[PDB]
Amino acid sequence: RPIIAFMSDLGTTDDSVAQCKGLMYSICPDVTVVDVCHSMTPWDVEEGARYIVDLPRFFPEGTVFATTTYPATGTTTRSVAVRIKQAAKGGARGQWAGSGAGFERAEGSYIYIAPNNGLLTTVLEEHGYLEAYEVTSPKVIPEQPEPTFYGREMVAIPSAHLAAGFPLSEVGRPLEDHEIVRFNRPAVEQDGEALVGVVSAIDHPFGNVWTNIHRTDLEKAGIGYGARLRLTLDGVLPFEAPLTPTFADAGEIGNIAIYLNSRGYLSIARNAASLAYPYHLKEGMSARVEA
Amino acid sequence: RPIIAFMSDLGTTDDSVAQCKGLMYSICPDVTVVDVCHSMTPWDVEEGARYIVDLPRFFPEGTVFATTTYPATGTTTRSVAVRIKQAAKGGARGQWAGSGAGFERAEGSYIYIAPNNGLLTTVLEEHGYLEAYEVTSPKVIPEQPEPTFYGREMVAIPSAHLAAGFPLSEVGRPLEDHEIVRFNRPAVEQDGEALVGVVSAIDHPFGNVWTNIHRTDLEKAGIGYGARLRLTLDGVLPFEAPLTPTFADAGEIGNIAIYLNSRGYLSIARNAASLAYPYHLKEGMSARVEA
Amino acid sequence: RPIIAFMSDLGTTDDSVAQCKGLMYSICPDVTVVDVCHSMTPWDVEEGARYIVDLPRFFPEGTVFATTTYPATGTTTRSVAVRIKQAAKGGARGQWAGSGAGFERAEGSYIYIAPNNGLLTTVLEEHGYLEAYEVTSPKVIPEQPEPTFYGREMVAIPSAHLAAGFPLSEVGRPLEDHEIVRFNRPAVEQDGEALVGVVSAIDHPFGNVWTNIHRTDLEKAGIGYGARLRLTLDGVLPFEAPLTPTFADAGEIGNIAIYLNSRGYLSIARNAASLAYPYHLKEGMSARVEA
Amino acid sequence: RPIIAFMSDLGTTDDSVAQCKGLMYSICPDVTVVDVCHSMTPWDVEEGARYIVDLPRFFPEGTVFATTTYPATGTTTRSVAVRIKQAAKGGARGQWAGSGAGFERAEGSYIYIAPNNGLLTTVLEEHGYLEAYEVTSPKVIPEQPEPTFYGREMVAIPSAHLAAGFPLSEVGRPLEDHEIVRFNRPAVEQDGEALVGVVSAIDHPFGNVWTNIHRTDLEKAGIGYGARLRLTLDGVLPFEAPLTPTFADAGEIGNIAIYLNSRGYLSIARNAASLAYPYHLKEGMSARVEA
Amino acid sequence: RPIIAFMSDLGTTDDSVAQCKGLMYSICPDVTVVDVCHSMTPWDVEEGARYIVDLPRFFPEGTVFATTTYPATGTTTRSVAVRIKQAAKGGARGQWAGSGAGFERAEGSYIYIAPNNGLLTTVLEEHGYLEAYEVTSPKVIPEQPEPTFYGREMVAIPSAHLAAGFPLSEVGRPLEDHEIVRFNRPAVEQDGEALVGVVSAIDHPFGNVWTNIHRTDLEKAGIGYGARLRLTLDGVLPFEAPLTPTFADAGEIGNIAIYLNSRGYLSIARNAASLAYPYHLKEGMSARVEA
Amino acid sequence: RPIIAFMSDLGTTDDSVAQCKGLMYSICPDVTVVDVCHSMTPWDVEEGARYIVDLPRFFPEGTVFATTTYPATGTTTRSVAVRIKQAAKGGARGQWAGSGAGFERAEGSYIYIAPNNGLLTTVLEEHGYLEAYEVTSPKVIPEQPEPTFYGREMVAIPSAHLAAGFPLSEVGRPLEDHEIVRFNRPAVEQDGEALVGVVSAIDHPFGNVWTNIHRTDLEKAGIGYGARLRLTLDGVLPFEAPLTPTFADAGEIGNIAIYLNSRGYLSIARNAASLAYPYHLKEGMSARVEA
Ligand SMILES: Nc1ncnc2c1ncn2[C@@H]1O[C@H](CSCC[C@H](N)C(=O)O)[C@@H](O)[C@H]1O
Ligand SMILES: Nc1ncnc2c1ncn2[C@@H]1O[C@H](CSCC[C@H](N)C(=O)O)[C@@H](O)[C@H]1O
Ligand SMILES: Nc1ncnc2c1ncn2[C@@H]1O[C@H](CSCC[C@H](N)C(=O)O)[C@@H](O)[C@H]1O
Ligand SMILES: Nc1ncnc2c1ncn2[C@@H]1O[C@H](CSCC[C@H](N)C(=O)O)[C@@H](O)[C@H]1O
Ligand SMILES: Nc1ncnc2c1ncn2[C@@H]1O[C@H](CSCC[C@H](N)C(=O)O)[C@@H](O)[C@H]1O
Ligand SMILES: Nc1ncnc2c1ncn2[C@@H]1O[C@H](CSCC[C@H](N)C(=O)O)[C@@H](O)[C@H]1O
Ligand SMILES: [Cl-]
Ligand SMILES: [Cl-]
Ligand SMILES: [Cl-]
Ligand SMILES: [Cl-]
Ligand SMILES: [Cl-]
Ligand SMILES: [Cl-]
Repeated sequence: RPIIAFMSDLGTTDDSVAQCKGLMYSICPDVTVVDVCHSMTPWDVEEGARYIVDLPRFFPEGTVFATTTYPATGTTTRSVAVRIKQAAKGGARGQWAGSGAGFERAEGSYIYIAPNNGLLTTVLEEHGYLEAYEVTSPKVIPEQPEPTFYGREMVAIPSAHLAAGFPLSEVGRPLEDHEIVRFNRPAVEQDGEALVGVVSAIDHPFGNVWTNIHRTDLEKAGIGYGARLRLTLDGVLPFEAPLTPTFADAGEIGNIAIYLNSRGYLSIARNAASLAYPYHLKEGMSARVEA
Repeated sequence: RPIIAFMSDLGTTDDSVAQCKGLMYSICPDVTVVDVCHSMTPWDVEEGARYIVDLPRFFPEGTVFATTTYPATGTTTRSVAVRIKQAAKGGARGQWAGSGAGFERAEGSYIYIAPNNGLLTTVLEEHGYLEAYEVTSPKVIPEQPEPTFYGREMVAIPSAHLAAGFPLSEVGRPLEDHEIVRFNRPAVEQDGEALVGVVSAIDHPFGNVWTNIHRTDLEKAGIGYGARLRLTLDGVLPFEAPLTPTFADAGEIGNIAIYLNSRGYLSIARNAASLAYPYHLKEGMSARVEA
Repeated sequence: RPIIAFMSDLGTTDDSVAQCKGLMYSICPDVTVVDVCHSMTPWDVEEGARYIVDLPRFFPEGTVFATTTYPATGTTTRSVAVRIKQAAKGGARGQWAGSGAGFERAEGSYIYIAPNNGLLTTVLEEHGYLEAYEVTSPKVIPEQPEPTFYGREMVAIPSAHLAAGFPLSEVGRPLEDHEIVRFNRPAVEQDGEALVGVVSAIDHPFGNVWTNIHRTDLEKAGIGYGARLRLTLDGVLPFEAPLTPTFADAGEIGNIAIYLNSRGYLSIARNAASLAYPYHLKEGMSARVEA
Repeated sequence: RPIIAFMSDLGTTDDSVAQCKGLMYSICPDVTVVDVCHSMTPWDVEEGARYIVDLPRFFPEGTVFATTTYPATGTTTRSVAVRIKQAAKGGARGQWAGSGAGFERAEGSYIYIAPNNGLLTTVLEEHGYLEAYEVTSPKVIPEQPEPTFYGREMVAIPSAHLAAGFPLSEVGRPLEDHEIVRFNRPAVEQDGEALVGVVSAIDHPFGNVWTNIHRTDLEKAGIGYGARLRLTLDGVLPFEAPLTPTFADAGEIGNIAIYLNSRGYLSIARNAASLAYPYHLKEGMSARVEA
Repeated sequence: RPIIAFMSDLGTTDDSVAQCKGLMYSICPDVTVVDVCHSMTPWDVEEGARYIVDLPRFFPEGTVFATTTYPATGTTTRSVAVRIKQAAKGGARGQWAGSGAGFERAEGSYIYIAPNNGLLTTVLEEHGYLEAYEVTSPKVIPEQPEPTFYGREMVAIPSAHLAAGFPLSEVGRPLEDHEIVRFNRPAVEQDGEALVGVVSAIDHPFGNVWTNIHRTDLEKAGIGYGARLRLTLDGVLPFEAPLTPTFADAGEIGNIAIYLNSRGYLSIARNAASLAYPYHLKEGMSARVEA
Repeated sequence: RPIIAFMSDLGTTDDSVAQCKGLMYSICPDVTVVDVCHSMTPWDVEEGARYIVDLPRFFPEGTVFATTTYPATGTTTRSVAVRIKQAAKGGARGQWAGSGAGFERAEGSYIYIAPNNGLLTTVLEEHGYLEAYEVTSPKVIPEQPEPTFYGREMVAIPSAHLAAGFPLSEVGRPLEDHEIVRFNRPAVEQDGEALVGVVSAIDHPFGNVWTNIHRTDLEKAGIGYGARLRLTLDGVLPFEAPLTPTFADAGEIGNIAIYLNSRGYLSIARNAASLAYPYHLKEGMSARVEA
């Protein structure tokens, strides 16, 4: 019945993740552990945030997201555990996921547990929350935690207790909003009639280029499907294509497609060929779009 | 009880596969999702085929194979769902898998669902099929599918409905045989008394070299275990060894072994050393064998 | 209820692991298969040992560890199956895992099954064993095993029978202690007042450097937290820092931390930066430590 | 007084070039040997052509160009020695080289000696010739030439005899025009109003991109300095800039400059930054230019 | 008789340097052109400066140094031509070069010609100068210079006229000191009793590490040969060795040597092994030394 | 008239070689300095030897070879200066170099000067010598030599004095034969009727493979041009071809050629393609040949 969806910076080249899973099954025998991914750049909370923010609408209600990169491991820091508000629609269009008209998710139906280091910034921003607690109770964490392995001690373990029905409000004291650490998200800037952002990610394993320019930013400027766009990357690359729903709309294999990715963001690719890999395009390069 | 075995080109560097799994558990609460792999070269249907064709005899009857690389995502194309006929023996010798005499599998016991883009070419060729349907019903796919994520929309989602016991014949109309896209498989050619093929794969993580020269191709030349072979790769690097059951039969560590791999194909390796990696041997290089 | 924790050298780039899993579910329908890792350097039994030795205390009692690199596959060799004695405490300090005071594990609670090639060397050394058997019974292995895939035939399959409650003592004859293959572990030497060992692993994905110098080796040399250490790597590159519990104790980002890792061994890192990657530090480099 | 300007595919990692030089000084004691370069891709006659075609106007009259890549070494092939007609103006503008108004060179003032394999194709095309001879006389080549080192035997040695005043007409028989091997040069095509060519070279060590679109091809298309151009590379990567004389005209460091190189061809660069290296741009990529 | 020593950023993979040499021989037939090197990082004036500052004492009086990296090519900028004052002693000890007691060089005996872009900063600092002129006369430069090739037009050509005895004072107007562009050289800082500098260069092809901490800096602190030093690179590498004259003084092959290089600067190496290459040490890393 | 041929481990990435040249022109104004190469692996005397042993027959009588890799720089070691006996024929066939019947060189006509560290081992072995002296006289070396630059101090400088006619016997005391350091050359072994040696070099820039199996080794096995050979590299990659004079005799581009290189040694290549580079073949790999 209960699900823990687990996202960490632990990698998959040793037994580290398996140690966390052993403890999850120990504490909540009937649990199903779903790997989110374990491949994020260590300590890059903005990147980790990207792998967890879009999750809730896909999962059954009552799912617990155990999400961690813990560079402050072994310090007096304690994890935060939050019940989110809106499961939140998503995608290029903003919809429920699933067959038919999709699976509508109730509010207050998902818990995230993470270091209190900004990792949940965009989860809180995009979903809101109903309650948040500091994770301190020796009922849900070790009395003597391993200094270097707080993702296990302070996330995996308590997540399993939560999955098992340990009451959220009993993990430790309520946290005020200002006590929840946030990172600052770079805003999309208007520059004349151009929108100015960045490449937010290279979409592996395809080598598509994702930007932080959202559907809603495009709406502000009236850019809908069909608009001929100039999208300039790294300052010197004035790509030109219409905004289309998908890759194949570019026609011939190799042709430039400018589209909305499954996360709702303006993106650029080649049709059934890699854009980013041959030219070594990178996250953090500038991205400007104009009609 | 139900199992979905999931093979995609999504990778494991973000939450993409986790989103599919979330929907799979949502639709079919009792399901077990088994990762086949998510590492294939995007949009290489021939390679994808290799990862799925050998699967049925290993899995419990009733298993659904959700298999996808979807470069035509967001177009009017629709997936194909097929009930295969013969589970099919396999391996170096052609046998059932498992302990004792192996686990014999009843016919008609497995469903594959895939883009209709040739991905199932070798599944159909080696297993046959009993029935095939176009996947169109809004009961099993989204009414408004995400343009760029058809592996989720048109494979993961309906696969979970099938695992959940949604009648196969209700997914959409029956497809005639000519409506199922196939790729052309390069044939092994006889060239005097040499068999001429190709390196089909580098067997990672070992760096063994796999060819498309099947056991049946060797029997047809009368080549059995013990035959001294000259196996020439890339037209220029030749090798000489007896055909042996396994690596250790080569003797000293590092010695050349020519063998039949666990999928029934002529292969070449060094004994407990890598052959491919030091010499940068690659898929697609010619492979010629002669007694 | 039953759990198989699976560690192999099979990788995750083809369907090899999924084939084993299919058979595991076939044999033991209610089993949960947990991936330990599949990324070990092929045939490196010392490295594989490291990924399995610390597992038992994390898992529910009754867990079966299926652990394999099988370079002698297809030969007359047979696997060994052992019931270990002590679950064994671990970590920087030596404790039970889990919330509160941790979860104590009963003796005799875990089975390992592996090639008899030394892979279990440190498992047996650190946990002891109560019983050990050669795996030969056609009830738990194939009568005609695939020559190249003994990890599946002789580890995965029988592990699933064991998980299903097949009596351990029925897998084949008892093995005497001398019949269980061991590798020799390089000892830490005292050299004057310095301890001399090796880099045992680069801790991915962080680039931390792990040595084979154990807490107890430090204890014997009169070294505890707070001791200023000089640690020399590769007989060239020197570092100096106090022994501290964790990374952040080093102060500024990028500063050297010398610490005890979660496995109980002397290690060195940069605080929230990679030590090993910029300097290309490697497994097998010498490591010398002095107060 | 006498000069040999030496261009080979011999490299500079062994004594090969020094062996040729030793013989040059032996034969013509007062000679000055000038290295052109020795780094060309072996056997690439088109690339070797580029390193020699622009030389004559820079050198004193009477200079001998010894130019060689000799993949047909050790065969019945013999070198060609030609006296060119026009020294030929060059550069972005088409002028004589040197201080003041430049140094005009008399017609018939330079000899090239090379394998008869097409290496001199553009030399003959851009300079014309007055006379051409097969190099066969044992007075200027070895009676027993080294099979693998014809660049030394059939170019370096005879070039030194020529520099020493050995009569050109005495090296062997006159060659007719059809007996002089030519490669085919890919033409620049007009495609609507766009010029379509290729990247002819990456200009090391800067990473500037050179095309085969000549000043005169631009002239015919109505394009002069100041014209805003769109230049597309590899059919994917677009750049836009005015045609300017030099790099600094682009303004800020890193800005795109589109210009005429010192050989007279349309080129593109970043101002005091590398264009080609970060994007891995390559020789042979398509290059399309439009006003 | 006359010598031009030529240092540029032109590389040795095309005919660019040979074009400059052709013109040098054209203008000054009896000249000897000596390659300094052509491998510097383009536009890195600090690096170019390093390859030219130590030259004068090695060369016959009357030598002309033609030294160029010209990113401002094709602009209104003009080269500077300077007669230096002190030829200047050098080396670990500060001496004349040559056999016996060395070759004492007269003052005012060397000319450098370069872009006026800071390239001569350390030449002027270490040698002083007696006169400096802007290079503008059409007698020594082209009336219509190639826009992209000012190293040839504005350095190679005029250098050859100077070698031929064209009067220095006739190249153009005298320049005031403030009109000669300088870069700022990073000072060695005292930090307690440590000297703090940088790695100024990796010494290829050996991989020795050179710092900007000079013999004279070492004298200020009393550090002479025999002093046990701690030299910390990149902030975290506290190397320890005595200051010794040479590599072999470190004893065993591979041992750390801290020494004075042939340019007079504090350096660190391994004895007959590479220090920098295995650990990827780099120019610009911090370098701290203390007794 | 005088020539110095200069082979060092100094590289061409800084002004090091230029400093030596400056001193050479200072000491011997009329000299011509010919670069042999400066690219050898530092401190690899065996490799250095390869670049110098074949030189004499190519150069005018009276030529001085200044040859250095000086890992013992700054120690009490002193260079050796030798007058060699036989200039020595060479090549695939063993002949004089040059046009016509070649240039016969008188005995005693060449001097080498080198560190006394084995660098001249093969020079002495293949040419013999008439006289050898330790280089100690302050007339030909510095009274206070630079500790780290002995190739300049103890080779370049005295070589220029010798070129200038300083009497060889006046450089210091005569050395007895046992005082001249030699390295041990690995012998070609006979192994049944196979000849067993080593890959001595990858022939750059082509990627041909050179062995230490000499023509004389082949004659001793009766192997002449036309013999079908099996040549096995690295113990595992074998090749089959007739021994032919040159590359083109292999026929089609890419075909394997086995030949005698221009230095008289058994070699293997592809015809106008690289053999070594795609397969990463390396110096030091075993090389076995059999008829
Ligand atoms: N160098 C470093 N500096 C700061 N935090 C680090 C670190 N290396 C790892 N961490 C943190 O420590 C945790 C993993 S250490 C635990 C896993 C490890 N493979 C083991 O077996 O012990 C993660 O939360 C990670 O972000
Ligand atoms: N450039 C491209 N051209 C054609 N198909 C592409 C493509 N890039 C991805 N795809 C297809 O689109 C699907 C993945 S898009 C979904 C995964 C992505 N990481 C995300 O989060 O949105 C796969 O079926 C893939 O084969
Ligand atoms: N070159 C080699 N020498 C010795 N053993 C090898 C080997 N390559 C693989 N093996 C062993 O054979 C087993 C894996 S072969 C089975 C997996 C393979 N990808 C397949 O589908 O056939 C492993 O136990 C491995 O260690
Ligand atoms: N693999 C190959 N196929 C065809 N020609 C080749 C070749 N390798 C080298 N050559 C040709 O042979 C000549 C050089 S071989 C002479 C130089 C060599 N380093 C030596 O010392 O022997 C060149 O003209 C080159 O183009
Ligand atoms: N991208 C760039 N931006 C600014 N200056 C550049 C540049 N590329 C080269 N240069 C400058 O231009 C000069 C070389 S261009 C001349 C050589 C070139 N290989 C040719 O044949 O035309 C040098 O002075 C160099 O520093
Ligand atoms: N780490 C090291 N150990 C032993 N010898 C070394 C060495 N590094 C350089 N050498 C030797 O020292 C000489 C070069 S030092 C002189 C060149 C240097 N680029 C400079 O400008 O000072 C060569 O003889 C070389 O072989
Ligand atoms: Cl963690
Ligand atoms: Cl998909
Ligand atoms: Cl296996
Ligand atoms: Cl040649
Ligand atoms: Cl220039
Ligand atoms: Cl030297």
